[PDB]
Amino acid sequence: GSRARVYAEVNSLRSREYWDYEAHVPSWGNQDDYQLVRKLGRGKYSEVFEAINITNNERVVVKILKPVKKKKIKREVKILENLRGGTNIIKLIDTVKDPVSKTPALVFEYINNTDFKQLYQILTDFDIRFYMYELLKALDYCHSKGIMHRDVKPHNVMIDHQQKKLRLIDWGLAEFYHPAQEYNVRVASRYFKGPELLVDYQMYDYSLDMWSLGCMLASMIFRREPFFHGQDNYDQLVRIAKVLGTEELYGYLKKYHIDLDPHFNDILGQHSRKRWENFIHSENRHLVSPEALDLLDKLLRYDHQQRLTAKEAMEHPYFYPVVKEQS
Ligand SMILES: O=C(O)c1cccc(Nc2nc(-c3ccccn3)cs2)c1
Repeated sequence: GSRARVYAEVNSLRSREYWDYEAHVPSWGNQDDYQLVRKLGRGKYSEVFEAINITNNERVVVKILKPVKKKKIKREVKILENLRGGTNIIKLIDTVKDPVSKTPALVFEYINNTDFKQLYQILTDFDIRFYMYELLKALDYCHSKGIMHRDVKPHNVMIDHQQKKLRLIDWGLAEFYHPAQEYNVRVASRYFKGPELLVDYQMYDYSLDMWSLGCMLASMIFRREPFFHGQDNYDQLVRIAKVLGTEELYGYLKKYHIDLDPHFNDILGQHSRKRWENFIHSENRHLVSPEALDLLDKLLRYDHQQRLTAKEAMEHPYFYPVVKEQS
């Protein structure tokens, strides 16, 4: 099998009510206190709006949930409650319903969103270190709380570049980690899916989020966004193997006794592992250092067990300038 190296038993060590989200009974407040101002986004099971709480003039985000998804609603709510006060996790202010339809909605703190496509082309070296450190705080926190985000990607990493604030949003795909549990591999954005997902390995853990974080780090320091740009899930793995190497992929599969879908045999080809320095050029050289490449190499590994944990990543020398500045 496989287990997480950290936080493996933390849900089993807590009360059942902590993780048994199907049994959770939210307290649903009144959505009539909120005035919707503008639509911010739409997903397949939700839409997000800027809103004002008319009772106190607070600006918030309201996420209106398509109500058919009862179990998934309880999951997201219970996870957000468990994460209350976590560093750099979006703050759930309240759980409300339209008092007539009973359609549920989540109310979050407002954050200014600096558009990531534009931001990621103008970050400094220190900015990347700073924001990656802030994102790692959120991931170490949720992992320590027994929760995998499973959808880490630029859209879900809200950065207010004016106030130097970061929030990890959209916990709708998040799940509780339980050792030996088999999880659905249909999670994360294509470009941020770990190799484990792409090879249909269900016994994954928090380390999935560390792959996604590694993909974000690579895109920031190299300026290629997304870094691994597959055309479909099959091609996604080919794009990874063209960097990490094919023999290296096969060694990972062997270690975990992973069966490979035979459609891959026609498309993977044969590829040597590439040096990370191959991605440096005049446009990104100022963002790349030996310590950035060492960190990245320890995140973007096939072997999920061998990837750095969020805490190990935070402790890496790449972040020393950040820690020193916040002291
Ligand atoms: O699902 C969630 O947890 C969640 C929580 C908060 C925000 C969002 N989603 C979005 N927020 C924006 C945004 C916010 C402020 C200014 C401009 N855009 C665009 S999409 C989703």
